Amino acid sequence: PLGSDNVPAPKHLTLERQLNKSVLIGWSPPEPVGYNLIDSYHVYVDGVLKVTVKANERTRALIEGVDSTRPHRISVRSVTQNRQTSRDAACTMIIGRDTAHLGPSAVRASHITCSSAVISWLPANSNHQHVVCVNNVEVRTVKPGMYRHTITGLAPSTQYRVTVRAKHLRAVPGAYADFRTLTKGLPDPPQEIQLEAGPQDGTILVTWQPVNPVTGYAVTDINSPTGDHALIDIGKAVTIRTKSRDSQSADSAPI
Repeated sequence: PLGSDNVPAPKHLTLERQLNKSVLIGWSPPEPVGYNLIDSYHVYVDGVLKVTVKANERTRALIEGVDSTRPHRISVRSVTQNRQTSRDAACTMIIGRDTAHLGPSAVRASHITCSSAVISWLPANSNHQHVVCVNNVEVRTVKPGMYRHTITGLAPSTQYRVTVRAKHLRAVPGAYADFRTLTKGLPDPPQEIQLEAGPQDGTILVTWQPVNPVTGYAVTDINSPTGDHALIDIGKAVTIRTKSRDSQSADSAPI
């Protein structure tokens, strides 16, 4: 879609000159990995494709229509013959204003288990090393071009705040994410609980994200594992519980 982890990505993205409404950039080819070998490059500015450089050209580009007064994110993607690409976060940099001190953004936790999580981010400049911190503990320093890292050593059903920061580049600030680990022996409560008034007066519609040996849910009881809502008539700020084969999860976050 907008990139794949398999495809090796360009390195050493460089702003070589800045003009009033144009910029000249350079980069280096990706390391070969044996598969998904690179066929052409795609240059993006704030997500819009601007120039295509073929494999046997020089790895430089002059990008027109780039205003000097505004900040910008420039990124380069490797394109294979099957048209698979690398992700922007592997070869990206921000220019403009006084952006040299901006750090990573869009820090996200995914593939969460009871003891681990995959941490992703968008660097401000992918030539920098990045440091992953869990609850203010440095757990890993990650090489340039890397925008994902699995953290381990976590305890189940526990809250974690992870931050990512760029260590300064030697010539040749950061965001955070909150998440909770899964529960070891018992089901997990649903997330993304919301509530609103139903169609008719005196009814409310509570919704939640299905868990994805889950039986169903309880708020009055829903006995399908895929159910994502309940509508009750009050006449005839609460939590939901995931029910499973012999037990019910702890309660979710109230709304």
